[PDB]
Amino acid sequence: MNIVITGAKGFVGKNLKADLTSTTDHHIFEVHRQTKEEELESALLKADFIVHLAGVGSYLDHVLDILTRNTKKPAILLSSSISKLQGEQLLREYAEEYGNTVYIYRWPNLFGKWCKPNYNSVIATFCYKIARNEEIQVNDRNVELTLNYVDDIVAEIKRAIEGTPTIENGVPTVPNVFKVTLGEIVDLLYKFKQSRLDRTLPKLDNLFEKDLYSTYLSYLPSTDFSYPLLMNVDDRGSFTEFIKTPDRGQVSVNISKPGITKGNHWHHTKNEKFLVVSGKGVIRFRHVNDDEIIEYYVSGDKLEVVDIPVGYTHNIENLGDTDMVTIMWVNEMFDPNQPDTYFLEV
Amino acid sequence: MNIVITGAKGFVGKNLKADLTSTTDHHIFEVHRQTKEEELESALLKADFIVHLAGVGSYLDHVLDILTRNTKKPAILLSSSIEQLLREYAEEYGNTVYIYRWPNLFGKWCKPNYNSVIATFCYKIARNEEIQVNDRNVELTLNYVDDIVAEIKRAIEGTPTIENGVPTVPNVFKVTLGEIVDLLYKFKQSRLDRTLPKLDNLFEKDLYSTYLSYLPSTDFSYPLLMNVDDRGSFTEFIKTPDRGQVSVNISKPGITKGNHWHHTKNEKFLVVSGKGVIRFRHVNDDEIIEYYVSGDKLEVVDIPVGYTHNIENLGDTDMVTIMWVNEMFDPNQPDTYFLEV
Ligand SMILES: C=C(C)c1ccccc(=O)c1O
Ligand SMILES: C=C(C)c1ccccc(=O)c1O
Ligand SMILES: [Zn+2]
Ligand SMILES: [Zn+2]
Repeated sequence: MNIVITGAKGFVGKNLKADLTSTTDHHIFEVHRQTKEEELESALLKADFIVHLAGVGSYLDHVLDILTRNTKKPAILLSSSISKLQGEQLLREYAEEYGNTVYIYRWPNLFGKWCKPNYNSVIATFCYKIARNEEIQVNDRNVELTLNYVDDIVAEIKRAIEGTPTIENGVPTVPNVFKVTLGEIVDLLYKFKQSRLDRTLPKLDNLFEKDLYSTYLSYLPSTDFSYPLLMNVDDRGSFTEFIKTPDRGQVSVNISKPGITKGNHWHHTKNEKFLVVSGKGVIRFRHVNDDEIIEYYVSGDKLEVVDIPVGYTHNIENLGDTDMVTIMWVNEMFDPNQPDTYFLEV
Repeated sequence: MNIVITGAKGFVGKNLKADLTSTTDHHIFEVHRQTKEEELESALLKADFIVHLAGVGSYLDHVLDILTRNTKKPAILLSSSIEQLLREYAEEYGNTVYIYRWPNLFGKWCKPNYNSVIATFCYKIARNEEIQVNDRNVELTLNYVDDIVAEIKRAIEGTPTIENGVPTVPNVFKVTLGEIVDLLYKFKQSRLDRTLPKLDNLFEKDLYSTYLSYLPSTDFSYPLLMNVDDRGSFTEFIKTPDRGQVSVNISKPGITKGNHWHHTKNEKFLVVSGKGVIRFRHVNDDEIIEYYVSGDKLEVVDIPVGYTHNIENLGDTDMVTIMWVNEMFDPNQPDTYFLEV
């Protein structure tokens, strides 16, 4: 199928173009302000489907006029919004005079990667500014925004292309509409930034937050994709926290130099998992009231997880000639009021 | 203080004993069935606080009778469940008596195939043994041993938890057998699917730690699946529906991996052993951005959407990278496109 995308260099166009050329065999005719009038016409008259992303307005009228001479009666997709609605009745009359299926959508504000900041998306501007430690302006935190993520826009458009749009009360409607306050948005973005300092992760079964997180990351300066962890270092090795959550535990990285033993503690309720990913050694266990010592000989050649059960004192020792690197998951963030850690030599 | 724990070899006793000797300077007098009558009496008459764990009955009456001759009028703590007489004792001899009404209890060090159905389920389930559930809808009322211990320590210091004028251990749980069993089978099945329990659910958190204490000594570890080839390996470690997934990538010397991008999926790389480079290119651009990283200096590299990226080992040894991804792999939305940086 020959698919024309007008406004193809825009936020949505670029997203759609990349997707269609990645996931279909359709011939994409990009139209934009560098297109010559000849190639606009040529493309329109060959078209099977027209995805119109530029405004309603004189440009569209011109595109529509050319399409009256396209003998295949290609379907046309556009959005009438800008919160005002323009041109709708005229476009229904066009569809009915010339036959073309015309899908009029009423897209709300949009967000996602590749949207130009300091232009006409407030979320692009907040992401851009916040990632660059630039001051933002929030007149009122309680303003509600109605939003669609670009992936859903793209997917709804693809569904229309293959003849199965999403209809609601007799109107094409992209799903996964989000209704959120500015204050909730801004708070999430500042949270994403602060997480490089506190190691926390977003809540990724919240669809809006998930979408916004990926969006925010696309605005990072090229020089800013990495960030330092805090390596607590001494002549025994190091210990470095990587990620913390309130509900799925915390992962850290322990490193022990040759000949080094660490640990010799137990808890009542706190528990861990060790996974040795480089080097070799031994994890030892003893029941607080017993003398039986249980040893697990482990190494990065064979990845196995060792649960650290409660009520056992345990230590970990490097038995090789290189650094021994262990990933260490713990069931809960450290709480100064309930450290739940007791020193006892295995 | 001199603190007597009757029934000290029991489930609660052993828990309490280990805690008190770990977090206080108090002199603990364990009494139990190996205590001689002389040592019972001696200990009781010296006592400042009596934590009675053997429950009500002729044994307790005998303990109470001895304590009428303890000049210091020590406080006494017990649980009446399985009363008026004990209120009358307190009022005749002066001693502060805390009557609790503990429901069923669970936690580590409880003897299985005995008096605790949760101990039995943990024990059995960890050993791949058949369990009996007559009715899944039976509701159990429960306290975790840590809360029992803590409430007792609070009473020792003179500040118990009172409700409707009765000592009550908090964090009472009300749960069906079916919910308990389903969580335990889940904990086991997680060794196969890499998932983690929901640890801001207090009961599930407590139960998870409890379950782990029942693992056979030979069963503390479990294999991960190392997808291995001549380039290295890739091994999933942990998966969650809400905080992403962590895996371990290993590349041999000279090896490049990746050269893909996503729309919405994203990752974090953390090189913990060896050294190399993580590369990035915007899908519509030619600018290649490179991050030179190694295990000598732990830094996280976010993998942002809309950039194709690869990772290459530039050293002598295996290059070990921990890789967090924002979502479990979904066959209907793999959201991964091959593109050479
Ligand atoms: C709980 C931590 C941070 C830790 C760290 C290093 C080595 C052995 C341990 O058992 C351990 O618990
Ligand atoms: C998403 C995974 C599993 C992965 C694994 C190895 C190397 C490089 C990658 O970019 C990567 O995405
Ligand atoms: Zn530990
Ligand atoms: Zn990747």
